[PDB]
Amino acid sequence: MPMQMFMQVYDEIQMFLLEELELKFDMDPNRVRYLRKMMDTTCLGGKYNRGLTVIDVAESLLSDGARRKRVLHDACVCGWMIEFLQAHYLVEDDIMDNPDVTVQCAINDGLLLKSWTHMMAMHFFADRPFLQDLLCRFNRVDYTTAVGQLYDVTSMFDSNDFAEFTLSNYKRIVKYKTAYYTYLLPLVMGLIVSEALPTVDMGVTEELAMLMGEYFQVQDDVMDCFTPPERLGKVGTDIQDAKCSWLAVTFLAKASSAQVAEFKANYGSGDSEKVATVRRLYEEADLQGDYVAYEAAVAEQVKELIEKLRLCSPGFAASVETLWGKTYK
Amino acid sequence: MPMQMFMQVYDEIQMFLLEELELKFDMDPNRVRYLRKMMDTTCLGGKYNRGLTVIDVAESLLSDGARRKRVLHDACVCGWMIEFLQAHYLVEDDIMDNPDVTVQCAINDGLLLKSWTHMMAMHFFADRPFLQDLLCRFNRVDYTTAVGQLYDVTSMFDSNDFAEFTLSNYKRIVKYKTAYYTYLLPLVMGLIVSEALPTVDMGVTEELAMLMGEYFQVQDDVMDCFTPPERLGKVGTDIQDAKCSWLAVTFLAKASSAQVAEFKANYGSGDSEKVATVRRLYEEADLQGDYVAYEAAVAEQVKELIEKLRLCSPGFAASVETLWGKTYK
Ligand SMILES: O=C(O)Cc1csc2ccc(Cl)cc12
Ligand SMILES: O=C(O)Cc1csc2ccc(Cl)cc12
Repeated sequence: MPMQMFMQVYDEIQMFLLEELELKFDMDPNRVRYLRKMMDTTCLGGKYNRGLTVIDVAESLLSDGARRKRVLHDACVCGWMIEFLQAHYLVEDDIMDNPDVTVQCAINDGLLLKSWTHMMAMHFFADRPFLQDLLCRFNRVDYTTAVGQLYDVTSMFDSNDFAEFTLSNYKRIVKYKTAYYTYLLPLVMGLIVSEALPTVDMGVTEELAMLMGEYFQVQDDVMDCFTPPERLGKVGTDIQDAKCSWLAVTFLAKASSAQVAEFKANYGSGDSEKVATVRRLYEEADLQGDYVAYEAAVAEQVKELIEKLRLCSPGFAASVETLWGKTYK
Repeated sequence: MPMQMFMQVYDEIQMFLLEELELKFDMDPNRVRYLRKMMDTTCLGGKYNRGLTVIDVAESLLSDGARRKRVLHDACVCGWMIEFLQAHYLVEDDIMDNPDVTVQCAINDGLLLKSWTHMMAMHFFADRPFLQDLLCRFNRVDYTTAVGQLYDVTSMFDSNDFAEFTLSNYKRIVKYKTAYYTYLLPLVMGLIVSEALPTVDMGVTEELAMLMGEYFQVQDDVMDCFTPPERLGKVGTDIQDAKCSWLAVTFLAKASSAQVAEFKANYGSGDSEKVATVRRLYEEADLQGDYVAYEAAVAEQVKELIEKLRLCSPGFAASVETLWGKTYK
């Protein structure tokens, strides 16, 4: 039922958006069909982890028949707002590595996907008292993500270098770039639609979102480097891109002067042998052993904070538990 | 006083945004100074026609000393919201024609400039009852502009060609791509802050914005083709880019079969002689003569609609008159 409901609401949102363009924005059929296809290509095909989390939080916060169906429908629209926001970031990422009409159309896609999050909210929640708070929290999270993208993209530089290759800075990147929109926003949106936002300790929730985000990114960084492309589903480029990865920051705290010198001379290069030298350094430093322990300690902290949350918000803690299970898998 | 006030409020908005990043978003000084410079580079140096229009509308809608200073301050924040929105579109346009950290930073700039319009509104208008309506009208205008950009960029194609080279389609492009954010939005924002939105006939106002936008774009299209780069302040590329320009649509309605064939074989090419052949065709078709008459007829329509607006909204009509004078110049 969650996925079937989420897909039914997608059809409803899509039809509203496309009919609105046709009827109110003077759009010709050819462009309407082009936007239908673009929306499908960018918004469908994923696991819908962010979107489905909104639904799971709302269902749990049942602790009137008209109120239930409304809360679940609202959870679905909120879920598609995040899925469209994710679709917008991925398009922006695709421009970041690609009279060129394809580049013009990609920038346009980026702008429409973001505008669509506002359009679907302004319509489906038009009479809801939470509309203003929802829009403000969503916009603030969107800004946070762009800020996180700045921290990430400039980690190996000085915007106006391994100085920012620290665990505390790695955590700042993860929090802003990933954790706020991937873990915190779905949880918060599920709380907003349920009208149960002040009934939860936001501090413990924020802390949980940051911890789950960190667990996910450390695993993502390790997989980027060691999981082969056929198993990973993409080509891992963190070494070549000189990313501030969990592997790089952990390696620098335990490598010798000569090993650090060897790491510095081989990091951030496309050359196959330099990338392999970095992989060799990570392996020889027993980073895979340190990976297991780091993740286990984060897992212990997550498991503990859910209990503190369950003391005042029991239903919410079970939805945070399922969100965690999706990450820990 | 308007420009001095507008610049004073810029310093105030900038300081709030940058202090917020430092204090609430964990930003390091190096990145704060980098964003201060980027904000200055992208947001300052223009004529501030959109921003100053908001101020001019609010001053006029004076037909309590605490209310005046608030309305004028609000007009300034709204003006900077549009100037930042304009800055965001220009950055997006710069990406449209340019491990590349400059492209990553340009995309990031685009995203921050837009997010800043929301951040400054959410702060300065936090307790205002118009905040929700202002955000919704601004977001709807932003979407309209992205839609207009789609109509523009794909005018010479079929997104899934001279069929869309018509006066009615030219007007659809101008309305969505330019008129809504350049002429309608500054007028509407000046009305919102003054709490005088329902006291005006929106139909006549929308019609005026569309007409002024059209007058401006026809002149812009003619200047792009005939005004030399040292006088224009840029290199005119409409012919090379095969734009749906006022010159192209007017030429196609009056050219002979052989001349249309000659236009079709030479339009949309970078080759210097093909561009010159297009310029020769426009000249020989007496498009400069038709330009004068087209603009004069639009001017007559503008002058007439301001009178209808003055019947119910006198102060507003004088601000629409000054906005027109800035375009007619
Ligand atoms: O869905 C994604 O894009 C990434 C992802 C992989 S496991 C997991 C668990 C929870 C959330 Cl919110 C996201 C993810
Ligand atoms: O300011 C710009 O970017 C373009 C422009 C030139 S004359 C004029 C008059 C009114 C408005 Cl709103 C804009 C313009």
